[PDB]
Amino acid sequence: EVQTKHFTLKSDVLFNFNKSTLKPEGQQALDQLYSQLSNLDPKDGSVVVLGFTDRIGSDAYNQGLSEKRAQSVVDYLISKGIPSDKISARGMGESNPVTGNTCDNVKPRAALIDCLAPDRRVEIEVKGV
Repeated sequence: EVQTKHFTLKSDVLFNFNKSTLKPEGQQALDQLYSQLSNLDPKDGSVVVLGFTDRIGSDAYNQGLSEKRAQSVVDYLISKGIPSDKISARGMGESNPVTGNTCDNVKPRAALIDCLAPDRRVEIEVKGV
């Protein structure tokens, strides 16, 4: 609109394996960004929280975790003062990976997790501000 902003957070800092409760350090990271994350036109400002994992979803073994995580972030952000009707969560899963083809030839489980780190992420889009 007048200004759209973008934020990216590491899932490995925000969440324990297979879980969607925000870790302390992840709470902190959301605090550190809430100032700028919440300056939106109270009329037509909007916030979208997008959960991602990597192409083997190493992040989790149960399903729905990327939606859950996105919603956990939403919930926290609402408990900081973003109104509900202004913010929504989406679970993108393996979609739109950042790493591209970079890790296709990485076979060992550990190294492949290291390599796919960039894909294990929560993105936040802010329209308005």
